[PDB]
Amino acid sequence: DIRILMCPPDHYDVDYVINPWMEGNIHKSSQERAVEQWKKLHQTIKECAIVDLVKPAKGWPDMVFTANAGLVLGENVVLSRFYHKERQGEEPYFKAWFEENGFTVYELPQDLPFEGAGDALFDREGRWLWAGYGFRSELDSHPYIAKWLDTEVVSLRLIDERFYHLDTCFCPLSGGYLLYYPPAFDAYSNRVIEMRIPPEKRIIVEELDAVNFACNAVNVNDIIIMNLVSRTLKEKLAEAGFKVRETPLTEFLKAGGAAKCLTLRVTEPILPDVHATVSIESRVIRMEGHLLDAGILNQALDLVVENSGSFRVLNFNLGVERNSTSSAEVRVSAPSHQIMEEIMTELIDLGAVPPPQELCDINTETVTQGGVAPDDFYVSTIYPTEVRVNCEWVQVTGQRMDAAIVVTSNPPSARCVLLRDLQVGDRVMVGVEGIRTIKSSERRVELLVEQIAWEMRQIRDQGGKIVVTAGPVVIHTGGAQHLSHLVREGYVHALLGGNAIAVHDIEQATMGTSLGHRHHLKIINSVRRYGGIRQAVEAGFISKGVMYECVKNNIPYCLAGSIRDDGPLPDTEMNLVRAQSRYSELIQGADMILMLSSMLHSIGVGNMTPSGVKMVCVDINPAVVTKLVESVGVVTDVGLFLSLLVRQLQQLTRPY
Amino acid sequence: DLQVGDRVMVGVEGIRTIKVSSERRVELLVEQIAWEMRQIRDQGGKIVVTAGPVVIHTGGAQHLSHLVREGYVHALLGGNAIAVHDIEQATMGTSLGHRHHLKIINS
Repeated sequence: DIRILMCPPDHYDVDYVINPWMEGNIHKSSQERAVEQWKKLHQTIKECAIVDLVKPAKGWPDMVFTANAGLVLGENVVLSRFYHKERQGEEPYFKAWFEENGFTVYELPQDLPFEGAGDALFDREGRWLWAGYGFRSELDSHPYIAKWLDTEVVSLRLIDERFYHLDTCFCPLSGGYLLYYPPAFDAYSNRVIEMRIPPEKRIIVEELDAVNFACNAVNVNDIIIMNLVSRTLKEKLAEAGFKVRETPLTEFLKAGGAAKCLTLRVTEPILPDVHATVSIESRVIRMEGHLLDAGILNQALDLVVENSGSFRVLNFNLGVERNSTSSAEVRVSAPSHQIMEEIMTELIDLGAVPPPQELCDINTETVTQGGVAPDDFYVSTIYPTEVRVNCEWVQVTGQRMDAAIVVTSNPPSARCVLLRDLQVGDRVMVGVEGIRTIKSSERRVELLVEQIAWEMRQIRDQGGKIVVTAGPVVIHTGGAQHLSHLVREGYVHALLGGNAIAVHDIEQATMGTSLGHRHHLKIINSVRRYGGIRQAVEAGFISKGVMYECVKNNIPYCLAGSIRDDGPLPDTEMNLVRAQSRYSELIQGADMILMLSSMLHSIGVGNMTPSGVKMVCVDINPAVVTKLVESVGVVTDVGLFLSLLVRQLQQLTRPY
Repeated sequence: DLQVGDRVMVGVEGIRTIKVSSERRVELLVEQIAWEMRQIRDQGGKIVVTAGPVVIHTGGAQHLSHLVREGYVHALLGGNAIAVHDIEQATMGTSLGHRHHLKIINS
């Protein structure tokens, strides 16, 4: 006994803009064709199951889509709470029928939307219930369902506005089969779908099938009725024990709905073994970041949703004055236990768990494999972080992004450590609990140059670290003299570069011409003969240039090797672990980093730098200027940048 | 177009408003745009196309021609250049040296 509930198009029209299928189809449906198609489908489904009808109401044309009435399981129905107001008025008529037919009707909070069997489809075996969220259904409603229906709820995120309902891209079929369209779900939901359904049991549809609502199909044991099938789709369906019976429903598509949308199965099977649990995790967080202006909450909520989570802003308190920051508490939910981990790590950069009870200390794990952190280890960010050790806050030392946080217990410290450096028995932070943080080329470059020059003079006068990362482009663009001048006047306290910039600087210094390729080897050979850059300067072969000024004024430099190196200068470090160590050494205590046209180097040095340092990244690309107010990017030629910088620094340090 | 004696709204009072990618991502954007176009075409919707000679230079004459043929284009906004280049590609199978242009124009 399979019973299906339907509703005739006695008052069917199109008057909404509820979904992308309706835009442009207002009052553009002929009820004659609609009635003919509804009668055809009603008879076809009557051939396979018992079809109960409900009387429609005038003023509610979208009542024909009975799948949105609610989800029914074993005399229990969760009445729908529609997202838009245009279909909330039909909820009473549906509730009336459900109560009139002996169902234990449950209603969801008025603020918590759920659109029924259109967004909740049971697996045909009855083991669990797929439930979709994202457009019309809320993730925060999925635990309620599980609690009220005593079944498991597996959550799926819809990402395409065309398929805003689960039953438009998802159809559990008998035999444990799943007919679905993967592009309608995010990466995590597809991973879940594959985890639960074996590959032999998945019927993926091509895009052409999906756009004609192939997945919006009703299946009684072996027969499957749908709107329209591909020869390929029909043949693959025939490969399984299912026999396709097609019927036209084009008139209803003008309101975004097919055969499954016009039906609701009231005889749903109940398994006793499953009883009632759902995987969703929920947490409350508070954000005290003063950025109430400037939009901190918007990035928080976009991160939550884009990472397959949901949110509801609970309390918003605005201050009494421009001095009192506005702060708020937010509930964040996630379909997977540790998708919450990703959301929470991304959030940690701005706010911490609420004070009264949600504050835990940090969890750590011991290192069993040499140089391998245990999985789920917390990944450090650029921003300064504090860890809760022995109920006390410990500042993390050597803050770096893409590292592990290693904690020492008897002296309670926490430091950033690379994966390779991890020694056995080290305690690495794990999870997210207990961590907190604290706070078209450019036309008129010369304004940025004025700001940068003043900042450089300020940080130089007080003794502050300035590091310059250089590439051969500095030489190619006529910037040798300007960078050398910067080195003379104490504006360069460390130099990070490679083989190429050194050989080009020395070539322009000796022979005047930089960048036909033979001069490179002549210069490299000479410098190798002297045994290094310092020796070649002290002998008198290198009289001018950036490297000359670095050796003369005793400025430390590090030349990292490259696979492109045509000849290693004796100084060029060809072991890159040593080079990375030396880079971190020379970067330490820096206040500004001038990055001059080494893209490969600039990303690595930034990966080595903490957030507090101001990063000046100059290039014409201009996409390599996209580094992200604590960092400045400039879109010009690096030689021009250096010339303007030296001029402005003169106008600043030359009142003589 | 202002005619003498017209009463023109002034100030701010009383006015209110009821109001290079990889080919992989390009094909997704194209899927979305194509679906929107099919929807607008299947109703009495108007699609207007503004074209430049770049349509011809990149081998797109045939595709735009197909769009016009299959009823997806209800108006064309362009200039002299796109027309002369389209007609040149139709007549001689090439486009853009300058000589062939004028002969076409003269014809």
